[PDB]
Amino acid sequence: GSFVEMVDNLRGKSGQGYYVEMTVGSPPQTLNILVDTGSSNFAVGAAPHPFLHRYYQRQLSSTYRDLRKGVYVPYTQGKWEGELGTDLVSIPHGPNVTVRANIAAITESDKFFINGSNWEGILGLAYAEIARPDDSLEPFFDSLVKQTHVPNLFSLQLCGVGGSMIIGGIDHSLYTGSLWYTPIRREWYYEVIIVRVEINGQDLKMDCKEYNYDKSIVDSGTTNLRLPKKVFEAAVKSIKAASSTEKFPDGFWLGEQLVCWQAGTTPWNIFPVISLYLMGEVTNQSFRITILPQQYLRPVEDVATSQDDCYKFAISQSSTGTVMGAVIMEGFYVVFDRARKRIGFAVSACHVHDEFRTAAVEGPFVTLDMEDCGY
Ligand SMILES: NC1=N[C@](c2ccnc(C(F)(F)F)c2)(c2ccc(F)c(-c3cncnc3)c2)c2cccc(F)c21
Ligand code: NA
Repeated sequence: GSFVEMVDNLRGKSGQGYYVEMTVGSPPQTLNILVDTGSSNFAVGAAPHPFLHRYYQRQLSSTYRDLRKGVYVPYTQGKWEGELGTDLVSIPHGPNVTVRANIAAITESDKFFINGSNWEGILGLAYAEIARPDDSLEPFFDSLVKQTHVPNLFSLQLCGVGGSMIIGGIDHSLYTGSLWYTPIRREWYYEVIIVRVEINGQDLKMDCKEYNYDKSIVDSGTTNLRLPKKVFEAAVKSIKAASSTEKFPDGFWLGEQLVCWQAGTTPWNIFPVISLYLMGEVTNQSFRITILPQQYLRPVEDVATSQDDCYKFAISQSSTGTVMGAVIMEGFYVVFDRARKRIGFAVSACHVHDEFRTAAVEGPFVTLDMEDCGY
């Protein structure tokens, strides 16, 4: 159960998240579970569904304990409902431990499971404040920490699929260069502060609070980089200007349609780099993470369109603040240092580059003219 044995423990389908193998109950029932830093519930399919390969059968587990409490989770894009209980949980390619944890057994859902995603539940890695029904339902990671000697930290290396989730430590073979830390502003979602945004080195010149309206989070459970309306509109204007040698339909910029090029001819050079400057651990100091088009133009695999390489624009508008989703995390080694209330970023071993540009994590940067960038 060493970090080496944890490397390459994630798999996934593009736009459908990354999952880890887990076991639930006694005797153990193997399930694939999506790793979600944007939620705090451990919620698993517990009844048949057209999109489920398998599901949690509580009647077969002697260690199952019913909490006699229902949970109903309607959210913007769908819903899930279930029953709360506790059971024995393990991660075969994770720490060499078995813990007793809360489990929300999903008995009914709407647009939650995805056809052929290969996962049957979600592991919410964020804090109790956002747990459903309320903050009294201890999240999985909290239980893992309380019950074992596992250090209060985990890291994600998402590769654009596969990757690694390292529990209880930092694996140096997963990144190059330096780890730069940004503070966790509040322990609910993994909330952070963006202090500056540049598109091909050009500052968006907005008050930095706009970038964090009403919060900015790091979410492995969201595919896109999602931006507040004002920021999204300025970003699109700037990307369109940089890429103006080619004109795309409005639907492409809305994520409503694909852009396709003859296989291997994607004009990466016409698309700009996006730099997100994150608040440093010291006053008015920041570092930047740079995103290439290979990260924000998400390939859509489809045998029918395979004479071409087709992409969806993976930057979208949000009315609930910035979401640094999978397209941002890909090619960075992201350290969720809960013990030190900070999130670390470093260039990943599976980072993005072509022969002209490389994703980067760079600093420090100084801004003497700064106000508080948070809401
Ligand atoms: N971050 C999130 N996890 C949720 C979510 C919403 C409500 N409850 C949960 C639960 F069950 F984990 F608590 C998760 C989720 C649910 C189902 C999914 F298929 C996916 C997903 C992830 N990656 C790629 N494609 C789809 C995400 C979800 C839905 C909407 C916005 C979000 F930011 C999230
Ligand atoms: Na991708």
